[PDB]
Amino acid sequence: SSRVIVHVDLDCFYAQVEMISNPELKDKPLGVQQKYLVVTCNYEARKLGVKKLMNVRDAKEKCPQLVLVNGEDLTRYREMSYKVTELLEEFSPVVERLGFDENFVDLTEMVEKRLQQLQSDELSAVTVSGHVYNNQSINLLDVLHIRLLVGSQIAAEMREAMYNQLGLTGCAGVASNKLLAKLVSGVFKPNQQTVLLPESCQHLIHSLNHIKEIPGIGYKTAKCLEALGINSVRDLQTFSPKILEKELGISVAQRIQKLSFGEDNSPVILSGPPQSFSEEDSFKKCSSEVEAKNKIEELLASLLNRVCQDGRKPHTVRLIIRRYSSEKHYGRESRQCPIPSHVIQVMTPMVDILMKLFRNMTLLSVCFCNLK
Amino acid sequence: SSRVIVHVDLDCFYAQVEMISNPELKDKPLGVQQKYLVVTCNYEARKLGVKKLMNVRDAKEKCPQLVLVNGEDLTRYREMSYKVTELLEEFSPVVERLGFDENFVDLTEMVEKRLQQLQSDELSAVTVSGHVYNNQSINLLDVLHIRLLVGSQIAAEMREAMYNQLGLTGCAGVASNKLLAKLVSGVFKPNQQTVLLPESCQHLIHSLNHIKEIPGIGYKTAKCLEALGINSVRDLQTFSPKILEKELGISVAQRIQKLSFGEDNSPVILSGPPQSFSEEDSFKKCSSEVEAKNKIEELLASLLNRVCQDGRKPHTVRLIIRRYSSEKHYGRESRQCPIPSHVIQVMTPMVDILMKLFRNMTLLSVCFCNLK
DNA sequence: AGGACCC
DNA sequence: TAGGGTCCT
DNA sequence: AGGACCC
DNA sequence: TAGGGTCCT
Ligand SMILES: Nc1ccn([C@H]2C[C@H](O)[C@@H](COP(=O)(O)OP(=O)(O)OP(=O)(O)O)O2)c(=O)n1
Ligand SMILES: Nc1ccn([C@H]2C[C@H](O)[C@@H](COP(=O)(O)OP(=O)(O)OP(=O)(O)O)O2)c(=O)n1
Ligand SMILES: [Mg+2]
Ligand SMILES: [Mg+2]
Ligand SMILES: [Mg+2]
Ligand SMILES: [Mg+2]
Repeated sequence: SSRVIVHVDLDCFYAQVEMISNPELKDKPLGVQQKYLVVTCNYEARKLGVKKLMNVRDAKEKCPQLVLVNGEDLTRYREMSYKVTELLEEFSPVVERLGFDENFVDLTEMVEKRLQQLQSDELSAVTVSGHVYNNQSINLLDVLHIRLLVGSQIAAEMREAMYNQLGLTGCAGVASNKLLAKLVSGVFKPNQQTVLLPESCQHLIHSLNHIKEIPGIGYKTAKCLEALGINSVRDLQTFSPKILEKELGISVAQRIQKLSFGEDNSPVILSGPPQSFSEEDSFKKCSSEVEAKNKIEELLASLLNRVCQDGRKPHTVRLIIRRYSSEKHYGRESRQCPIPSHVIQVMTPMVDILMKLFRNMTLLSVCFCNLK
Repeated sequence: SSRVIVHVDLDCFYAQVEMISNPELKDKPLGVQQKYLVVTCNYEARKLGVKKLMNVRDAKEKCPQLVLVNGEDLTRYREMSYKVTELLEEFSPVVERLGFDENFVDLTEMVEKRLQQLQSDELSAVTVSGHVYNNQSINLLDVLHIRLLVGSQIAAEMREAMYNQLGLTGCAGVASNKLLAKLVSGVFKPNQQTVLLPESCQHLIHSLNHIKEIPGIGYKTAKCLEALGINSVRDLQTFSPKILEKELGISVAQRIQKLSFGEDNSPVILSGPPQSFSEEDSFKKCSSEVEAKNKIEELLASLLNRVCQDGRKPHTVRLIIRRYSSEKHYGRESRQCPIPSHVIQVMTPMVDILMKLFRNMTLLSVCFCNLK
């Protein structure tokens, strides 16, 4: 039944990687730019009002002294992101990734094995490592407190190792499920860790200011919950299970309502190798509709290099697009087809499929999937 | 590279099972009825003009002395169909099912292991078991002939065992890929077997009278191939790879054209346990739209009994429908939702999901999928 | 194919 | 206003 | 969700 | 004109 889960969430991930590559960017406010977006910035920059995902413009008139490096090519972020995951897999094999810089790890077996190693005595010497959310008092006779503390120690070891082995700093959150571990990992933001004891669960959940902040409720469900009067986490908690049930479906409803309480049973799943490999190119206005094929070969050349290296081969290929007038707020199109078996065991053939796949049809991408 | 594949295809499967249950139906022309459809009939009935999938009416004015048993409930056909597959898995583990009464088995490893058991002498005594398609002469110095013959013998053993162990008769086809093995299994129809030597491949493929007859080309691609002038297997063979490529997609095109030649690389896949469990009920006009919920509980009661017995549990549930005016030639609708985790470890809850799933929405069905 | 959600 | 990624319907 | 194909 | 089933987009 009761779990100890850690969420590890690195500091300003892309910026960190670029500050390690070029030390002269440390102590300078640094943004990482992709097109006209400053996708992230180091903490010197955020002191100056730069926020995650500003446009460049907004960001250099909040802070004109900002250095920008291009981060369009994710290769090095991707590589560091797998080094991180593989280090954490060493502590416990079941690591779930979320984007390039978050991992969840179910520490439940590891905590219990450390607890049985202690003799009935040093158990009163168990302390916490890091902060305790809401400054809550620990009760060393509460078996759950104890386990969560041991879980804070495992966390501190994982962060130390990330630092010593890969040069990376990060936050960690320790709690009894993934939702709470992830909410509590951000309470002390820069390169620290927090542990949630069960008595403070409602305080954390109610510290949120809109239901969008609950992992699991996105841009669309939020706009829905509103249209009904449901604005705070408490409105969602107290709202009618029925009317909700019959509006968002039985699945989305009964789940998001659980979450509004801090309750989340989802297991930490082994992410292992990726299920897809894609790259992309943005260029607003530039795809005449054929001129831009030389674009399709570029995407291919990288992708083949990557897909290769893994071992596994993809058995499906896909092509994706969008097109331009006023804000069509969601609108990409794709054509999918198997990859013929003779080609699986090079470029030149891969480029055709992708053109014809372009004919059954701002910006362009290729995706390899269905790996084996 | 070169394979020996067998396709096993049982005689009038449902009728066989009902003639074994009630011996008094043997030697009588027997049809198995589902609603107004005689889905299949034993060979005494087909002498009298009864064909597979006639309406009852048509079928009893071609042969008014026809006995009919109801076959709406597939339980016993399903059970016999897994006994068959599991027997064939005993000869070689990789057995692919197709519907309830066809299996493919890749005999390639088994043939080669029997060949290395023979000393360089009794290899000239290898004979065939069953017919040889097109009455083709065997060449005992042709390693491919030899292997195919040994493959005919394995086939005869599998059919004998099916008979001795389960009481069932069937045809088998032996050839170098699945397409050809399946085409050649029907040449000698009632309870016999045929083997295809490579020199006669084109004769078999050209013996077909319309491209619909090629496994792989269905009701829709056929209507397409027509709209273009492609009517015979030879028209498909000689038609332009390009114009085809750019009309049915690169995938459907390059594959169906291979097939038109007798070429088919698809591997025999291990079907193992099912990926879904459903039942259905037809009743044309009867679903007022709620009255008919008592229908939804009936489907559930069986399904739960089955899903159970396997071991594995389903994590998804689905509900399916159609509705009625003139011939909407395809038109079923479904609502899917996860099954909550507390319910996975009974009826009563399963009935609700399925109603609400009915509200987001002739005939009705429930499907359990996503087993684990 | 496309939707919805995440970083 | 990027460039990726996951699983569900 | 629905399409297409198979028995 | 049944009652099932598989995998792809
Ligand atoms: N919409 C998004 C979200 C994030 N990222 C990228 C840039 C980030 O460096 C990285 C990790 O996302 P985080 O929300 O973790 O942001 P940071 O690690 O950069 O900031 P923090 O220190 O607040 O955790 O993924 C992105 O490209 N697009
Ligand atoms: N459209 C279909 C096709 C078949 N079946 C069922 C009834 C059959 O008994 C069984 C196997 O299908 P076959 O084409 O193999 O038909 P038979 O085994 O009945 O006839 P045969 O002796 O020609 O192989 O599946 C069905 O219900 N609906
Ligand atoms: Mg993060
Ligand atoms: Mg981060
Ligand atoms: Mg058959
Ligand atoms: Mg049959």
